[PDB]
Amino acid sequence: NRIKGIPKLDDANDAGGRNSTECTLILTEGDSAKTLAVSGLGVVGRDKYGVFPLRGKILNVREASHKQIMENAEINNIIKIVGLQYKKNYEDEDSLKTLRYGKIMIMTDQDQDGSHIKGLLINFIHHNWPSLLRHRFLEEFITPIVKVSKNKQEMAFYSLPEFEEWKSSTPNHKKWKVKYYKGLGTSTSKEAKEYFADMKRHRIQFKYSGPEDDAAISLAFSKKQIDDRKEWLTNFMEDRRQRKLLGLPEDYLYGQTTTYLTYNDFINKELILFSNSDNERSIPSMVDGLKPGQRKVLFTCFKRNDKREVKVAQLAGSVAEMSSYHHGEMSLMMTIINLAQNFVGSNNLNLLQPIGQFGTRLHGGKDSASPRYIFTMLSSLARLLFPPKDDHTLKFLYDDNQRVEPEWYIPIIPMVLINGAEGIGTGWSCKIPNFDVREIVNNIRRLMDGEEPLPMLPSYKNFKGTIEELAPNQYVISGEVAILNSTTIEISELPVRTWTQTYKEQVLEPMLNGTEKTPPLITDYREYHTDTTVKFVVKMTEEKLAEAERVGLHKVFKLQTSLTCNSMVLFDHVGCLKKYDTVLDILRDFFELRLKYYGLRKEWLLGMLGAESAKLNNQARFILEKIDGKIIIENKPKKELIKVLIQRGYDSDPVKAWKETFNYLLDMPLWYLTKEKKDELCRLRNEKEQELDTLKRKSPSDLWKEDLATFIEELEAVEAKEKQDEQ
Amino acid sequence: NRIKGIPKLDDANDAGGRNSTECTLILTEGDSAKTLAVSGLGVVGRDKYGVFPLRGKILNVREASHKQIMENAEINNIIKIVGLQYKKNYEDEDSLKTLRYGKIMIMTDQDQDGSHIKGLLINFIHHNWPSLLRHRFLEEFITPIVKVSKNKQEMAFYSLPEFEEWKSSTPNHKKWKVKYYKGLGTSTSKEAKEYFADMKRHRIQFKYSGPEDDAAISLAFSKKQIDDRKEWLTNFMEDRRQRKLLGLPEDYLYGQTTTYLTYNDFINKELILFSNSDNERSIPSMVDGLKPGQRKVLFTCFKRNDKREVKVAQLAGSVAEMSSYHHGEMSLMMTIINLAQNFVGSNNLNLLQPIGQFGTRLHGGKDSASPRYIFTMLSSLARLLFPPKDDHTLKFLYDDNQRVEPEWYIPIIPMVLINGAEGIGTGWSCKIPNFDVREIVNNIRRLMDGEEPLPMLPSYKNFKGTIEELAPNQYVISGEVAILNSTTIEISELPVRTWTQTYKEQVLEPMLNGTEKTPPLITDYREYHTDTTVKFVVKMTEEKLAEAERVGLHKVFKLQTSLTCNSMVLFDHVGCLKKYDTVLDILRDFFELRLKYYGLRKEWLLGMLGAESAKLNNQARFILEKIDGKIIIENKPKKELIKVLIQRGYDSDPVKAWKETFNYLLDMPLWYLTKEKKDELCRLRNEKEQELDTLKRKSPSDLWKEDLATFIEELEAVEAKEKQDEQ
DNA sequence: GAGGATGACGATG
DNA sequence: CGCGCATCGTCATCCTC
DNA sequence: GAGGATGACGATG
DNA sequence: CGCGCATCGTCATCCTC
Ligand SMILES: [Mg+2]
Ligand SMILES: [Mg+2]
Ligand SMILES: [Mg+2]
Ligand SMILES: [Mg+2]
Repeated sequence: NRIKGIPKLDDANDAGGRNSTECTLILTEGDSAKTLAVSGLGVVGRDKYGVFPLRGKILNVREASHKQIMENAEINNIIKIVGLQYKKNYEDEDSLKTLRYGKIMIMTDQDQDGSHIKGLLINFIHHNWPSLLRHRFLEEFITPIVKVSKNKQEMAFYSLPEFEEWKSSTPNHKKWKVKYYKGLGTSTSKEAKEYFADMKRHRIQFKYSGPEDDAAISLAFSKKQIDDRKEWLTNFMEDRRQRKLLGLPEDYLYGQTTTYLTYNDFINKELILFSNSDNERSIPSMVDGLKPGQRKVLFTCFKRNDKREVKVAQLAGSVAEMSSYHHGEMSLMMTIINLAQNFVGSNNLNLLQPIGQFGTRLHGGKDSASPRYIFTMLSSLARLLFPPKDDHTLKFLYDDNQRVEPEWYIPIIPMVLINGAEGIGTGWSCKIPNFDVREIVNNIRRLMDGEEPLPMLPSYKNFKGTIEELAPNQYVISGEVAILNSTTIEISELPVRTWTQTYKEQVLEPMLNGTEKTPPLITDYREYHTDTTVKFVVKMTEEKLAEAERVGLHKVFKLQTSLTCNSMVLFDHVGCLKKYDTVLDILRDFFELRLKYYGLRKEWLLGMLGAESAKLNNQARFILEKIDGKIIIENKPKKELIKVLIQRGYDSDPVKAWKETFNYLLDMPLWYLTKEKKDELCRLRNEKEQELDTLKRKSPSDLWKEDLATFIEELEAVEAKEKQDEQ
Repeated sequence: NRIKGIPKLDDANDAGGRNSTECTLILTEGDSAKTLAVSGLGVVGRDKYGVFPLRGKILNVREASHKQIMENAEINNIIKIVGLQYKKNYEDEDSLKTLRYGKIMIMTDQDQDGSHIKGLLINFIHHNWPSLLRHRFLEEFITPIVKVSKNKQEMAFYSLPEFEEWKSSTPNHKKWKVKYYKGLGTSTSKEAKEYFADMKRHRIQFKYSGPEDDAAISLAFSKKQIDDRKEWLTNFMEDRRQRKLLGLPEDYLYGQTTTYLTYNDFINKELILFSNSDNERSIPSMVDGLKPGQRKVLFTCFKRNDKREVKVAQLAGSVAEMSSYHHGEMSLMMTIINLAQNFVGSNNLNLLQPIGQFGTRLHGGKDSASPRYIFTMLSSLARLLFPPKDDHTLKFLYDDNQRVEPEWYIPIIPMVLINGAEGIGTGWSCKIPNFDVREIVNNIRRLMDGEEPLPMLPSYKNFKGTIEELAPNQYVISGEVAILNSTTIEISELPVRTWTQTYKEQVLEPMLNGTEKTPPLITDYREYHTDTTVKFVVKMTEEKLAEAERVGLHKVFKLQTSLTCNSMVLFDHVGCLKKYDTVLDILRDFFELRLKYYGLRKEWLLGMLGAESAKLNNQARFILEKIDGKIIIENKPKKELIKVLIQRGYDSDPVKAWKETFNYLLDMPLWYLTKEKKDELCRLRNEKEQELDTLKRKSPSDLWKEDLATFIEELEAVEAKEKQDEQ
């Protein structure tokens, strides 16, 4: 038996015929993986091993429409390759002997998405044929995530925690050469043959040992066990949190050569990791409202003062480098474009400037130009909102061995609620609308003043239509429509997230030329739009128009978008995921944290100015001794210098200690060691002490006011400029 | 009349009905362009202007199969939008009044490809309806290529030569801010509205003024007038060459606001530019065998010593930056992967190392992994082949204001013939096979020695089959096939450029399951390949096998690839395009140029060592005067120093002049100004003079020998290592 | 058989 | 994750007459 | 009417 | 130059019963 449908199958010469139950199918993610397996099969052979590449994220068959399952080419391909039959139940040897292959070995990069791909496969097979899992039908081939070699002494690590542990355990680091393998494409064909040489260390057969697996699998992919996953993940986050505090290491898989892994083990030990990571990359943080990647871009932009405009692609490059971002430059540029966008319904306050074409309301930012043709920059408001001073309090992460972005940035206003937040993870989702900046300021000012905050209603920059609140967390958005004549009507605005094109297609054209079931509603329509505004003109029949009116134009022309924010799930500064029942809830938490961090900033300010005036004190003494002739140790032997210093009592350069030593002293008279200079210097030290005095006068809740004032003045400027430009 | 097929058409509200002959269609390259036009149409209106985006390189309808013309969705879309009918001839007002639009305005980036897109359109309309061109049916909207602004004083330039001329003409440069617009996506919507404001400066209607245009157009796109283009372009290259020598400027279009342009003007002034550029980017240079982009990557790699491996994507980044490469990072990475490839039939000598998966013989380098997962580096042989010393003689280009790669690199062996060369341009093509490196060396050694070169036969690294020469420039390549049994046969090797997959599909599977017309030839086949080698095993009928043998296995199993190199068109060091009738021809030209450049290198060596020993001479005098007490001007007033120096006669630091001043003198005694140091120094100067003496002993044709010897030793090493690794 | 359609090859849209 | 369209010149086939 | 299919939204393969 | 597949959780419709 030979398959002749799909050319991408390098079937096992023996598979299909006799002994087929002893042939395995390597399923690989991507084509290159397939090729790597092939490079590997030069060792084990081509009779008992076939190779086939998976496209990407396999379908979730557990809860998918029969149509979707059928239309799905890949699943069909797999069935065709293995000789599976949905209807047939494989509980018997005859059923087994039917299959063209004996086992299926899945190989994916030692990356969490990989765990996800494995999962989806297991879910597939499980949903479609419970019995097979028991039979030891599925196998996993694993390749090291990291390699450390030194002097022809190679050490391979298949877990990041395992490697971290090796580093924690063993000294003399910085001696070994370390290289990361973030994708099967990274390891050479040699390395591949080598892998396949040590087969036992890379082969992990999946063992069904009890019913827990059936539950565990369903826990992972059943579309009715969301809450189960919410708990399942909250547990994870919690155990993790507790492990962190205690300073305990976390347990890792694949530590040594382990023969088999239970489906339950896989799910709860490996798959859950992915899920949490998905969450971490999908759902933003209440503090900055930014997802890691966005935060990496922003951090990057901050890292370079970069006053001149920069080519997006280039910036993306530098970001990939500086921000130690590992998920490619495409997503990154996309992220940058997202950050820079400022069309109606997108961002109320864009941090990055769109110097060129970054997509319009026509196509929902999709119509944007090539990253290599467009330029960006930080907007003036950007650093105002993220004070240059605050980042002394931010905890910066050193993952990948390199200093990168913090865990969150501390904005003077809650950014989450001004640019909203949209995310899809595992067991969780996020939807937060935009809110007017002024109102935010006001409520922060109001709350700071010592008064309860005013209720806030979703606001979208440059949006003309109206937003009503039918209920708590339930709103309805309506675009503007005017009745010109009994023969003509005018659509001035559309609801948010309604794109001119999408509308033209989905709503108008169908009304223009009615479908088999219903007749046309309109006779013709003209459109005089722009990139920034919309304007349809629809001609109808006086009757049909009358009926439309009687029913409601906003309802007829689907100019009313309703949305309920019952999902507002965000990350706590501690890193835990909380779901916010109100906007004000968030606003409160933010206010609190921000205030505190103003406190800390103050402390930091006290630190600097103190180290300064103190350095000026130790500087001050030397001049007095020399001027006052109470100490003449100039040019005296260097040891005598130190000795006298330690005995004189005065401390060493304060600033170095503060950041965490005789340089200030070392500095020679240099034709400036006059008393009068002391007269100049005294002003400098006294000025430090005084600045501090004014600083002490300022309360944490008071500097905030300044920050806000500055922001607003700039803001007003910006808006003016923009409005004029529009004109 | 309204179009309801394609949603991407933003038809002109008036177009289709009455006055339609006054509505124009903006055809834009890319979607973003469309969007930009839209941003622009907020000024001119939506009644008389429709917008539709072109996919890319429009079809050449002049010589295309009816099937291709029909199947072609875009052309059909255009016809559907405008209301054209192939059969109908539009010579009459009634024919005109039929069309949904009056005029068609094409807008593309002020880039040569743009000129190409315009061309293809004109060709389309011309081929399909000669009459229309006369009617002033087609219009072009043009946007500045570069903008220079300073103090709210904007100046826009629509030609690169025009800008260059502005720079040549007007002083105080480096005062103005300059920004390049390499794509319509670069200019904002504001800038768009502004463009459309000054309509007359951007609108250029195409004027048919005589029959020359009909010839000129056909000259551009007729698939039977290749030679005509060869001449047409040789003229260009020549006029250009003459203009260059004389130091005359070149004439540019769009200089000022010019109302209309003749099709002949367009073709011969604008389109030809593109064609030559296509040639320049398509066809390599005989000297290095590298195309610009490749040369930019290589130059980049050379620019950074870069001993540690670098992530392809990253390298690509740095290349885009340093090499001032403007055509994106995709093509660039692809280029890098190409350079680094080393599978059978690819590169005999890969300059870059494939640290990871860069594609195999399975899929012709196509199966390669993601640029972000793979790493590269310069191979050890790489700089040996491009001596670090030679690049002092190379002319480096400063285009885009930044120092970039040279025009060619000077290899110790002709690289063109070792890695071959493949290109497709306009009016020209290029095909050069690979040749064995040793043989190259030998023939260079042989030619250098003073003897005529041995004939050379195409050689492909690690290729096992055989290459025969049926005639001059005509070869046939045969893979290895052995007859195991009367029931089994073995395919050991395939011809070059025959990929395991492509073969499996195109040749074997059809033989396995015969088509409606013919029956199967084989009963079954097994495959035990690797990434580096191929091995099929085919089972047949004794009869069918016998017949196959009687006919010839190599012929039956299409294991014989024939190829004729009658096209070997390359760029001369002067930059002109020459077609080489033999390989040896090339080899000769190369040898000559290389030798000469060894000469020059020698001269450069004389320059350096001379400036050195001379600097040591002027250094030497000072010590003698001080030691000899014939000059005691130490610490003497600085002017007296200079005065005495100029009067003493001895020259200033030679090295600075050589590159194209009292620093060597300035350097203080510093506790080393002893005579004995003079004793040490004298050895240093004498050593310079002696090194030179040995250098003079060496002839240009003699150092080459050294270079070659070094290369070979490394080469042998490399090959050994590789072979062992393979083992 | 001859003659016209075809397709890979590579840097581009 | 995957896929396809196009130009432009050779050159070797494959297919229809 | 209700109930199950559907699809956008966004960072990923 | 263009296009599409998939996961994962809400949430508002659209469609079939
Ligand atoms: Mg991966
Ligand atoms: Mg372009
Ligand atoms: Mg062709
Ligand atoms: Mg769904």
